[PDB]
Order: sequence, then C-alpha cells, then structure tokens
Amino acid sequence: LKMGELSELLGYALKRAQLRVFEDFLHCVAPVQLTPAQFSVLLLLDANPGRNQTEIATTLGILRPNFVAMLDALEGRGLCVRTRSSHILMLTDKGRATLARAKKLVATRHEDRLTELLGRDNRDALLSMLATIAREF
Amino acid sequence: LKMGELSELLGYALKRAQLRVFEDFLHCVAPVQLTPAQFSVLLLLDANPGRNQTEIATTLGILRPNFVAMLDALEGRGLCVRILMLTDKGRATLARAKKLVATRHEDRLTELLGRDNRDALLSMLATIAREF
Repeated sequence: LKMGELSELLGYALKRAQLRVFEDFLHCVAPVQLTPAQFSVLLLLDANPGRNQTEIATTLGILRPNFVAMLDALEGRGLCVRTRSSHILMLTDKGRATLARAKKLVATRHEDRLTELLGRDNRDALLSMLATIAREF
Repeated sequence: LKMGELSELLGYALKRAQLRVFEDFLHCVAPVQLTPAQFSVLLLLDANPGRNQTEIATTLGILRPNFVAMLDALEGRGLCVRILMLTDKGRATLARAKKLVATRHEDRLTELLGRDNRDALLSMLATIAREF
C-alpha cells in the first residue's frame, strides 16, 4: 500500500503508538479484566479518599455520562461502593486486590518491556514531550 | 489530585497526548467534518487506486464490521463509491482537509515542541507501534 502523507503526521504515529500500548496493556492485565481507564479510575479512587466523582472524571479527561456508566459497572463487579449512610466512592477489599494485582502486572510484563525497548533516557524523553502536548496543545 | 503511578506510566501519557491531538485535529478539520480515521481512510483510498477494502482496514488497524460502518457514512456523504473509489467531492474534501491538517495543526505541534524534538517523537512513537 501507498501510505502517502500519513507517514509525515505525528498525529498518526502517536495514535498507532497509543493503540499498540493499549492492546499490550489489555493482554497483560487480562488476569483481572481491567481496561486502562478502569485501571486509572480504581488507582485514583484509592489514592484520593474524600473527593467526589467530579474530580476523578475531569482529571482523567472522561466525560460525565461516560464516567457514570463506568462506575455503575465497577460497582456492578463489586470493586467499589459509595460511602454509607453518596457521591464519594470508596474501593472495597476486592477493589484494592484487583488494583494491587494490576499494578503488579502493569509494572512487570508491560511497562518494563516497553522501557527496555527504548531505554530510560528516551522513555523519559517521551514522557516529557507527551506531557508537554496534553498540557500545552 | 494524587495521581501516583499515573505520573510516569507511558500508556497514560500517550492516551492524554493522543486525546488532545484528536480534539485539535477535529476542530481544524471541522469545516470538512472528518475524524482522523476517516481522513486517513480517504487519504489511503485516494493514494491507492485499485487496492481492495481489506488491504485498507488492516493497515489502519480497524476490524471488518467497524470499517463497513465508516464506508457507509462516507459513501452516504457522496465521498466514495463501491473495491472503493473516491468521488470528485471525496477528492476535494481530502484536498481541503490536507491543507487544514498541514497548515493549522501539525506545524503548530512542531512549533510547540521544536523541529528536532518533534521529529524524535515521531520516530520513537513509530518504534513502539511497530515493535512493541
């Protein structure tokens, strides 16, 4: 195939890089069936006790309908609950076990292998120029 | 908020940069109403006269049903017909889009980051999609 002027677009490579990383993420954290978003959601609810849904969603760039959909299924699966009695969620013991198991899988097979592929200096380079993009573009 | 490990995971950073790139693209290409996938699909379908549907979708990492849905829209818009053949209007929407992507969006990326830093990014990004 003639890929033409797609090979000249940073937009394109970023999007294919993003997709590949996701597919690997998923394959690694398939013992616990978390998507990268469910992962980031459980991680932020654990690390931030006493903060409403408003703040998790907007921080991960997730839209309010979509976020409410997400939680409902996290709740459905038994990984979070609302405080009792609410708009503050808390994980459950299973939630923390799913999160801990997932940081394990994420760090071991996935992130390290990714890191070796490029080395520290370039991984660190990439984290930088990606962060500059989301913040400043 | 306490982001924790997110701060330095590559998947998270790549999805945030990706999300913002798509948003900006969508804005500048708004006067032709293409997502980056559709733009990519017309570009491919223009630059590859004769090449069959199944060669395009696999190259762009799109499942077969999803692809059919995209084409139905484009064709419904008058941008192509059925192997796939970009129309006149398809050809003019791509030509507008091409300028808009190239003169309102990608150069401001390179401008943001630097002429050496942006090239380096493309190549490292390309290295993950290919090898990882």
